[PDB]
Amino acid sequence: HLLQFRKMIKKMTGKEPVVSYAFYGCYCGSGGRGKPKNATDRCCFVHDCCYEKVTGCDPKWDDYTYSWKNGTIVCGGDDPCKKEVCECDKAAAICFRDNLKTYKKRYMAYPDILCSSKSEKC
Amino acid sequence: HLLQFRKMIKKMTGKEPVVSYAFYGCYCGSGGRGKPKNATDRCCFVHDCCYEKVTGCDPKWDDYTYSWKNGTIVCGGDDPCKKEVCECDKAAAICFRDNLKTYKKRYMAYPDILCSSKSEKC
Ligand SMILES: CCCCCCCCO[C@@H]1O[C@H](CO)[C@@H](O)[C@H](O)[C@H]1O
Repeated sequence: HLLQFRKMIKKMTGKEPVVSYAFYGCYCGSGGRGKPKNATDRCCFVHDCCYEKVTGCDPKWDDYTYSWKNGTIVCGGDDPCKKEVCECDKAAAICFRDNLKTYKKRYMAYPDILCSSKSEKC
Repeated sequence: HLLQFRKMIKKMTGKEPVVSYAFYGCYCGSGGRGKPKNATDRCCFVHDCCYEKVTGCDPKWDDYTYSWKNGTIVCGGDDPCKKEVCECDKAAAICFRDNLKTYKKRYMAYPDILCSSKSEKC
């Protein structure tokens, strides 16, 4: 579920996801279009390519099970599809954390019309 | 250019594009995610797949040359890349016109979070 993804981001990043990430760049949030704006926008590009692989379940609205065991997200459960989407979310939050230093405030709330017409390939 | 696409739509459809089409369904406008909402949302889906083929120029911001010769859009010019994008625009406007009867007002201003997680393939 996206609300779980939201907690993973808030925890690792310290920022309120709905404000700082929901509308960043060209690939964060919605779907995505063009070429990733920056390091953080690429984290979203990948997260998008990830959700594209999940077949058996709904990565957006399906609740998965994970644990913050040891300051790290621990994806669990007996369902591999859900565990799959959980690993997608876990990787993105980590990605956001590692690139926090190159986060530009000018890209949050970024206009899509300004995004490339040639989208990058997963 | 998108401003030319805008005139083609207004003419064929009678509707102000910025209001009735710029935010329709899941694919209309810059972007697109999930599965096309309806017949009109699919016109946008295709228009998007069209712009994906244009390689040598900017379908969004490049001005092309066309003419309303005989109540029909007539794409011209010596540039094939530009003529290509013009044909994309011309096809969509026509598409909007042919499906005007199934246009649902509930889809204009449609929220993206509500769009499918599994995008359709061009
Ligand atoms: C599909 C019909 C598009 C006709 C041209 C409309 C021009 C406005 O374009 C719109 O601008 C918005 C805000 O800048 C963006 O969020 C939309 O994605 C974009 O389509």
